[PDB]
Amino acid sequence: QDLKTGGEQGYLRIATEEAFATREIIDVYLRMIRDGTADKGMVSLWGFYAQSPSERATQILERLLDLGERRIADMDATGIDKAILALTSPGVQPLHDLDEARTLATRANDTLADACQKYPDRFIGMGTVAPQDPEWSAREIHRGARELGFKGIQINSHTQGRYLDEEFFDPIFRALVEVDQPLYIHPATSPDSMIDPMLEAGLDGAIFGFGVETGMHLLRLITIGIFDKYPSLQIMVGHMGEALPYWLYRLDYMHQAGVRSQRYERMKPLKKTIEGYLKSNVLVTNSGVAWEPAIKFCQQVMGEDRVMYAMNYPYQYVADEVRAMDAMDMSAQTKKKFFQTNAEKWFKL
Amino acid sequence: QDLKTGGEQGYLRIATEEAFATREIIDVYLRMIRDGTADKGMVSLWGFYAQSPSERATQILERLLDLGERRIADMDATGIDKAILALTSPGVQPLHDLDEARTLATRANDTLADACQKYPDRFIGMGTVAPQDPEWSAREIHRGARELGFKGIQINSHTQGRYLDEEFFDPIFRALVEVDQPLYIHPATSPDSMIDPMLEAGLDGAIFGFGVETGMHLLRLITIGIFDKYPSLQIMVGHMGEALPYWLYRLDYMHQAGVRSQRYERMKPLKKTIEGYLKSNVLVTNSGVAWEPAIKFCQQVMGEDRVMYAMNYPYQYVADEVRAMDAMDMSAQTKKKFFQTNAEKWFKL
Ligand SMILES: COc1cc(C(=O)O)cc([N+](=O)[O-])c1O
Ligand SMILES: COc1cc(C(=O)O)cc([N+](=O)[O-])c1O
Ligand SMILES: [Cl-]
Ligand SMILES: [Cl-]
Ligand SMILES: [Mn+2]
Ligand SMILES: [Mn+2]
Repeated sequence: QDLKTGGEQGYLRIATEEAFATREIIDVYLRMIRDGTADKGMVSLWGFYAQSPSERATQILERLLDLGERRIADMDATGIDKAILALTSPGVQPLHDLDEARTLATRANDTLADACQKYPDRFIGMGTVAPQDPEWSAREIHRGARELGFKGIQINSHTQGRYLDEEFFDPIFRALVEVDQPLYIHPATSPDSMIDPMLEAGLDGAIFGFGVETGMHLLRLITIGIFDKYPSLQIMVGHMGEALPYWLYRLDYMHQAGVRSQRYERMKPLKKTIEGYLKSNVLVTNSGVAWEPAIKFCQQVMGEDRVMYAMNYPYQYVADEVRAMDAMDMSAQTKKKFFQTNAEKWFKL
Repeated sequence: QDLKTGGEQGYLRIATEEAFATREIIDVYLRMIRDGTADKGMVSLWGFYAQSPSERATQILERLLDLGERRIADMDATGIDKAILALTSPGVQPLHDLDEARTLATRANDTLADACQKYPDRFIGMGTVAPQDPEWSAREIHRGARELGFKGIQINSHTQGRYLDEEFFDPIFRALVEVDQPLYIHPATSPDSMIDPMLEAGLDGAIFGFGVETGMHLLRLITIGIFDKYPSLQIMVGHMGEALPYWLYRLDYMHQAGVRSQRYERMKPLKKTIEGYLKSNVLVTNSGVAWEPAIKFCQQVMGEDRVMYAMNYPYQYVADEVRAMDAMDMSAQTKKKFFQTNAEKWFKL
């Protein structure tokens, strides 16, 4: 009742990492699980959400699938004015049939664009792609920006164990720069090449493995020099920067030693320090981290203009979290950046 | 201006994560690399330090091997009063011949004890074990405490792809509580089950993979309920807690979710929150992170009684890091805890 839409408290609440699904894609996951082509991450994650009779899981599924009045109602009840929506991890990235991946990504994008068109003041879209086909992905990036009204794309970290620093994926970056839109690297379960010890302990998901997977992915992109190749490119990550801001001193110290060593072909001198890239090319949301000390730490390290509010609905739908964020010991100006104007700037809303 | 031993600035400087090597053990690593029994981590780490003609590597190795005049002079030049010493990672943990591992650990421990006897006001020992044989390792824990004057043990994370949460390793914990000593879990390269994507990018070492490996290891001990079984047990980690203090909100939220969902046999209800265990059973050093923002964050999160200074000599021997730590914006009282009195309490000096 005290969480209201309309911005009377001094800012709109724009939630920047909100998830949806389509039934057909989840049915592909089920099919892959049943036929033994699903990787261990898919079995762990979607084997649970798509099959568990638990209320928590079935409510998550229903909320993911809705792009209408239920979602709006859930937003209204937590004072969320606008939601930036993307197809839930891992999207079509694990699909081995490329016609099927492109087809289902196309349709998910059309489905999302339709919903944003119906609720243009509430729903904002990020496109989904199929990095198995970087050239098609580039066309979908352009199509999203030009025809669909999307504000960027979300990539669900690795694609079948392959990372975006590979030259093979270059067309994707080229297109984002052409349309001048950000890439949100959202987590996925680790590939089978890494997941085993986390899986055994129940640590492969959002508790830990998500952060490992996504942190590595962003770090690999930084150290390969993606922001020297593409100085205008902005990469967004959630979960308070997957710990990279906390690791920053160690990252710069060890990166400098690594470059000087000249051991690694893929670790050569960069034009900025890692800290520099965090301040100029990387952007962070607090998805999953409704925790003031970590938010302030990141605002201090990266700059208050570069840290944004996200709810991570429907996985983490908690009124008391929005309340804790509303009540942060932060100036009105800083708080308005965090909830509203940073997102409006960086996503060009 | 000089860095001086003696504590005239108001505290002694006690460095709590300092490494040494023995020639024979480095020689085993090389034999292992030559004959193809070394895992990819050992090839990456020691294949480099033990063979590279580069300055950083040659000096690291010379410094590791010295337990006398050079080490004392390096300490004196940086105003380090005492160093807590442990055999450098991975110690004898990778060795497949159990006789050889027990022999080399024994000899490493005796060598260390001899050095500590020779410089009793400068060197303090932590014992090395062979978790391949937990029952022997329990005996060696008792021996180090009873005969060698050691203050605890260092384990270099996994032992051949296995983690300490497995029931098999229980005698090690039983022994630590019997002698009432802390376990320092120091990093190692990830096992072959996890290392590939980090290895490709040059991120398997201290820049990132060390943090992934060690953070995962401590997290899996927390979630198996090691501190409910052994509530007196203290585990120390370096590198500002391997990001776990930064991740604390996410860990508690997602841990609660995992427990409630029953998805994981090895994630069952615990008596405290993860925050509770950080405040009562986990201890942190700033090894490799001479960076005031991270240090202060950690002090806030865990309590300033639970955060200690470490240099990580000789891997990170930097006079300006010591000066930066001396100059941090903290009360004199906090700074004395950080540099001296926390270590005195937790290692029982
Ligand atoms: C499948 O997508 C997600 C799943 C979960 C989870 O299972 O806890 C978390 C988030 N998240 O961003 O933390 C996700 O978006
Ligand atoms: C083999 O021992 C270590 C190696 C490195 C390194 O390669 O820089 C760093 C640390 N450390 O704990 O940060 C070590 O102790
Ligand atoms: Cl509307
Ligand atoms: Cl002495
Ligand atoms: Mn999410
Ligand atoms: Mn170390």
